[PDB]
Amino acid sequence: HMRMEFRHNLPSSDIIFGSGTLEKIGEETKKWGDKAILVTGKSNMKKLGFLADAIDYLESAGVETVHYGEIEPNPTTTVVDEGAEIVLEEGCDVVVALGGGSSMDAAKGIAMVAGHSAEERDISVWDFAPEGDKETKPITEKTLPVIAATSTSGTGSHVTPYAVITNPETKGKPGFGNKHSFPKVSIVDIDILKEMPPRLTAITGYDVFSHVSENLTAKGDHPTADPLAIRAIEYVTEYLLRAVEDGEDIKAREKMAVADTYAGLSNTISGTTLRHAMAAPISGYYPDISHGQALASISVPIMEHNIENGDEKTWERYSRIAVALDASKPVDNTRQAASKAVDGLKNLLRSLDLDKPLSELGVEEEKIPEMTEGAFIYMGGGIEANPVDVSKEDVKEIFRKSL
Amino acid sequence: HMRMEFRHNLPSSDIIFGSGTLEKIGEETKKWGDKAILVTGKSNMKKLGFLADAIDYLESAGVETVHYGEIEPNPTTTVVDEGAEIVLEEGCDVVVALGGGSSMDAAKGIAMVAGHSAEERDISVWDFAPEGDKETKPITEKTLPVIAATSTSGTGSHVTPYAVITNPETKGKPGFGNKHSFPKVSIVDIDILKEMPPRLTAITGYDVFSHVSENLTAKGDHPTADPLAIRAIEYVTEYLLRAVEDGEDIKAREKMAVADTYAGLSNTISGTTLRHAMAAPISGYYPDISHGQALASISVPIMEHNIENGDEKTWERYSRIAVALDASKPVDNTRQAASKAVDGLKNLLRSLDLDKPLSELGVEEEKIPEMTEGAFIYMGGGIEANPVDVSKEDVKEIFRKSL
Ligand SMILES: NC(=O)C1=CN([C@@H]2O[C@H](COP(=O)(O)OP(=O)(O)OC[C@H]3O[C@@H](n4cnc5c(N)ncnc54)[C@H](OP(=O)(O)O)[C@@H]3O)[C@@H](O)[C@H]2O)C=CC1
Ligand SMILES: NC(=O)C1=CN([C@@H]2O[C@H](COP(=O)(O)OP(=O)(O)OC[C@H]3O[C@@H](n4cnc5c(N)ncnc54)[C@H](OP(=O)(O)O)[C@@H]3O)[C@@H](O)[C@H]2O)C=CC1
Ligand SMILES: [Mn+2]
Ligand SMILES: [Mn+2]
Repeated sequence: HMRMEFRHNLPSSDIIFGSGTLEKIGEETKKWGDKAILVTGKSNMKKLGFLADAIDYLESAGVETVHYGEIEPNPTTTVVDEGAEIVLEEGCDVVVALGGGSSMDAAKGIAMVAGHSAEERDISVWDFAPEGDKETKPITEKTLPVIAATSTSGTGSHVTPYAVITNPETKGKPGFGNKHSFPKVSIVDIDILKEMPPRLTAITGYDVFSHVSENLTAKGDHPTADPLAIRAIEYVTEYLLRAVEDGEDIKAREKMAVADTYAGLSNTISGTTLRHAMAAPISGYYPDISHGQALASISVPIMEHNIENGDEKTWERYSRIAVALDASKPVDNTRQAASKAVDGLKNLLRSLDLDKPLSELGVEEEKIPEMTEGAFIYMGGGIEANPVDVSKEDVKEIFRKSL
Repeated sequence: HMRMEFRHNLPSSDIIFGSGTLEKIGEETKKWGDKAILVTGKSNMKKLGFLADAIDYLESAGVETVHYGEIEPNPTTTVVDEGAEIVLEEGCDVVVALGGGSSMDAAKGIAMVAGHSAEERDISVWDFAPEGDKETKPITEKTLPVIAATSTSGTGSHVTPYAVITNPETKGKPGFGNKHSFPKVSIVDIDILKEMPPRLTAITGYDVFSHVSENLTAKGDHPTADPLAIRAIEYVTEYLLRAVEDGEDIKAREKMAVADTYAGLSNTISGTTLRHAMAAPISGYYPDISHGQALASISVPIMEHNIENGDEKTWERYSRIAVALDASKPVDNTRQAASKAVDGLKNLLRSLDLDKPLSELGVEEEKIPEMTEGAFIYMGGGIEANPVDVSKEDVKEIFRKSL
């Protein structure tokens, strides 16, 4: 018998879940600081009224608030570093996020820079970012505390340590974070999430499924993540399409928000693999491409490559995914049982209108070698976590099949 | 549709899992202090050699160590308070546990007292303990850091905040703890656990099942605990009897240790209910009765009372328990589907030789009113968490049926 070995690490988590829990954002933020920077996107929280409510709750709690409404999707180093300058200039002592993964990550990045800085700055978020064997800047308890109110049932970021930040000079899109950038308090408000439009619901929903399916197949044992990851896939298969077709189906929104929370906790304990490592350089080189659409367009080839080069332990993991996708009845540990995960995946992608080759997104074949370099330079951990080896030419070939 | 509302709170967790991970206890403990009190029982870790190894690893890591080998099962206030006096007298700055729930809880209690004390003491662990509406002493970050190496696949205590301490003057056996008494590092060593004898394996195994089955039926929503709790029941039904009948079946030991870890995390997020509230005063008044045997002997009547006074949401939870126990195929939300959990429970208890009326343990009918008082004075939270009301006379009647 093969013995089981692992180390589980999960930072403290405080999750306020329900509809109308945006109410709490002020009382909770005051516990951590008197002056917040409020990090958001440019239009939807404002248009939907939740920006005004957050500001109200924060001020009413006695938290003086500076609004930073500049996060565009796929946040950049420049936008983080400029928001950190504001934190230093205004004296903010806590970073509050109201938005999706792009806002929550930008917020964590701002907390990092501003917390480690001198008076005017002298450090960039990129100093914390992996890049080849570059020795990163340690991320320490100096990181400012982060309060995260998510608006998508998409990234898990309200309960992960990670920020995903793009450098436009290199096109890299790495993740980074640890226990000191995990949000102190996490607010999941169904009244905010249920306003996602159908397309956003489907994209962020697929992100949930992508996290947990990679978390389960990542190399080594990780049994504390696995039941959360499995249940999330069951919730995706049962509720995601319900949420897309009726945004006001509240049960379905609640299950996708629980599923998204599972995914963040599961992705903290375990980690993502090749699909994430390759989707980063796609949105890195093509910033108008949504993260989840990038994941979708390369999923089939990657799952097929991992199954073709796998072993019985990895095949059994893919067979549990197939079962959770309703693509099969019995779990088994063979190449063929595992291959049903590809059928269930295709079904999922079709029901969500996410099955698009990279061509239909605007990716061009000439970019392959650059994007392959991107994947190894900036997502080396995910390549290492993948259950089967890949060479630089494996990844080139995978990109071409996804075109 | 009934909206979903909850707050999830889980302290930081660091779990080192494998066989031979006792190796790590010194390096890990040194991160938190230079001088440990090592809290253990009186004979088995010593006899089995693990006491000598721990001391070796601690000293070899440069952690000067004072051994406190005085924890008897069902630890008392007196034993905690005397161990705290040693911590103060010797200057210890970190508390290390090597043992079962009794040692781990005693350790947490010692960390509490010694951390909040003046020079010689002036405070008892009982000051932190619930007791009616007595205003407890707040448990704060002054609590000393705790390193927990468990030796039973039984209590979850290596990953809960709680200490369960008996006051022999009152016979109360409450639990108490929060984020500041959650172990900083948790070591699960299969080489230690696989030495549990058959009877201890079965008793502590039933404790795992008791935690997660109450965690799942506790009042309100708690979806982040539920998948861990479910998987634990699946592991109990599939491996516990294997572990009892062959202590050297390592796969089975590993699954019960994962199940026990699930239970601790699940019991931190959610909570136990009436079965635990009533089993406390049994071991409180009869300290030679094992916690898990006490739980076993009152389970059938309690499950029947909760099912008889339940609703469809609680019935559905019991039906999932029945399915996880292999007592039934389809989950359903009726009184009858739920009642199959009682059949699966009876099967479990019989396969483990735990189905004994309280009489066969030495409990006497004359004690009922005292034990009922015990349950409300000292386990009020669990009564409140139970999915159906109970009066003081409900609990008296339940005790009599279990006799
Ligand atoms: N663990 C981590 O740190 C992870 C990070 N990521 C990263 O997360 C980002 C995720 O972005 P994601 O959350 O998917 O979406 P984004 O945060 O990037 O932006 C979402 C878009 O949808 C709009 N929007 C957001 N919420 C709502 C809503 N409730 N109703 C209407 N419109 C809304 C936003 O409006 P506006 O423009 O007004 O904000 C914005 O235009 C990516 O950069 C990805 O790399 C992905 C996975 C995990
Ligand atoms: N979250 C919490 O804080 C919880 C706490 N509890 C409490 O936990 C305690 C649990 O006790 P539990 O862990 O069940 O058992 P105990 O720690 O009470 O003692 C176990 C007995 O078995 C012996 N022993 C322990 N490990 C081994 C081993 N690996 N091989 C051989 N002998 C062994 C001990 O030897 P020795 O005498 O040498 O130590 C002792 O005699 C109870 O007081 C209960 O109330 C219960 C559930 C949850
Ligand atoms: Mn993702
Ligand atoms: Mn118990």
